[PDB]
Amino acid sequence: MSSGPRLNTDYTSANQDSRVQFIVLHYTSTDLPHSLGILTHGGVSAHYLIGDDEPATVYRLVDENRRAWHAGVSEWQGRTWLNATSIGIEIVNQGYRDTPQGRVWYPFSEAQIQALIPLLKDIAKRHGITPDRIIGHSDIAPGRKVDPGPLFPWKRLADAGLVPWPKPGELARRLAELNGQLPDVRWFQQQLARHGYLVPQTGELEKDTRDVIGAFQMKYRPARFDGEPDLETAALLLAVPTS
Amino acid sequence: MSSGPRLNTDYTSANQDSRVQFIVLHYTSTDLPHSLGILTHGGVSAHYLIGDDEPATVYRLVDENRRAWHAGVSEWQGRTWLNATSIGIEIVNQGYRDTPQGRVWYPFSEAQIQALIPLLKDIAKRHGITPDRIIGHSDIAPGRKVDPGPLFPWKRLADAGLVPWPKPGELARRLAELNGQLPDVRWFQQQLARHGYLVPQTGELEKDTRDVIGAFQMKYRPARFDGEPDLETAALLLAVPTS
Ligand SMILES: C[C@@H](N)C(=O)N[C@H](CCC(=O)N[C@@H](CCC[C@@H](N)C(=O)O)C(=O)N[C@H](C)C(=O)O)C(=O)O
Ligand SMILES: C[C@@H](N)C(=O)N[C@H](CCC(=O)N[C@@H](CCC[C@@H](N)C(=O)O)C(=O)N[C@H](C)C(=O)O)C(=O)O
Ligand SMILES: [Zn+2]
Ligand SMILES: [Zn+2]
Repeated sequence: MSSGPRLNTDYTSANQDSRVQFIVLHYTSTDLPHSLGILTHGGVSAHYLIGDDEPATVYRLVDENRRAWHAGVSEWQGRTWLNATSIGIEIVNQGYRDTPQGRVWYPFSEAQIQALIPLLKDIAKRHGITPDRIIGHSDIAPGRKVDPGPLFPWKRLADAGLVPWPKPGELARRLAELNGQLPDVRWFQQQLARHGYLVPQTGELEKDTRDVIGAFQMKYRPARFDGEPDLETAALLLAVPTS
Repeated sequence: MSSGPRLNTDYTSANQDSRVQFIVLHYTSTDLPHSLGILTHGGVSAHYLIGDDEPATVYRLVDENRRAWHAGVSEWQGRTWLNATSIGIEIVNQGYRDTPQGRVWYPFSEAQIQALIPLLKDIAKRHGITPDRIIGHSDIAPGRKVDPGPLFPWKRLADAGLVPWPKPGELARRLAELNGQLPDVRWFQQQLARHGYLVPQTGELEKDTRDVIGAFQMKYRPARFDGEPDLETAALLLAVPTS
């Protein structure tokens, strides 16, 4: 009658979707109570935490409509600073330990994977998230972050239709395509960018490129992820789908 | 026997904020009825539309928790693809017309600005949006987009505390520092990046850099926005505060 702003809400647009475009997977590197302490009072956070109990409890720590602080400096498919456009999922797991013999990793329990798969399907359906956008911290921050690490069972997620994975026989077919001929470093950089990685395009194999090759290997060829180009890695860069 | 994944909600994180980090201003380039139409079923959308009536009606077309399709290819402060992390506000305004004497824009009405300022204060308070992140389409897509254009009254927003603006006397302080010496093009590029613009760092004044210099000029020095470096523009790059 009439002061205040008083919006007109009679019209709504058909052309809109979710602010959440990506799901990022992490491990905690620590025990469950400590993990909860860090994720609730320690300047980082995530939307979901998956415990190490059986069945594996799923804790909601941040509402999906809020920005949790899990991705940091990050890029996927040209999208930077992913916190604002992602859901973060943390899994209780020791990560790695450095030993005088070398760096060791700790496996994930079957109960955690059985909690994770239905959680991911639910999130992906509600937000329209495609398999190529369900990724690891290591994919979005190569070299800087190595979670969820070489023991994370990506193939179990792929079996459930949640992440890309070579179809049966494809790795062999692409290896046959290359026919012993290792592509140059620029080609590897081009392929990695196509899959979504931030990578240099200098044609030179420096640490910043090695780290990205290594992140891709840690996910798809975890037997060796030193970032050295080889035929098997080239073949995977061709065989791994982008959908 | 389940209605979805079971969640434990016993705990909540102190480390979270809004997914909305930016507000982007546009004009429609068309009249009220077609603005409403296009922004509700024409393949694009925005959260708010400000009409050209008196007083000006504000329409909410997309809920703030949803992604509207207004920014397109975009970058601010290193954040790309800004739709997911922005609120878009469109203002009914014809934009510009081309004439042999040059491009001519249409002014905004008093009623529109009087509606816009309290809307911006409300959104900024609720989402914690800082003044440096209330920007124009031209800022995030320099060259490609020129809205809200040279007639948009930025200083009025600045007087309301919504956008950065030089303190009185600071432009004069900076003009004096420069002492009649025009910094080189690379210096212009470095300053523009600091302000948040996507800009080359080549030291060369080619179209891509000129378009960015011009976007900055269009906002702070709209008398001339041809993208040519000059002492006034240098002084503004120093005098306009970060944040
Ligand atoms: C979740 C946990 N395993 C983890 O520690 N992740 C961190 C996340 C850190 C993060 O996202 N931290 C937030 C707040 C940073 C606060 C302050 N240190 C700052 O730089 O402003 C952030 O990076 N937010 C930025 C600003 C953003 O998303 O835009 C990492 O990748 O490094
Ligand atoms: C709102 C209006 N002023 C406008 O025309 N803006 C457009 C951008 C529209 C926009 O953001 N458009 C979306 C894609 C919409 C998809 C639609 N074309 C369809 O599939 O039917 C986009 O760029 N989204 C990108 C991908 C993103 O934000 O990630 C511009 O800057 O050029
Ligand atoms: Zn992580
Ligand atoms: Zn626009």
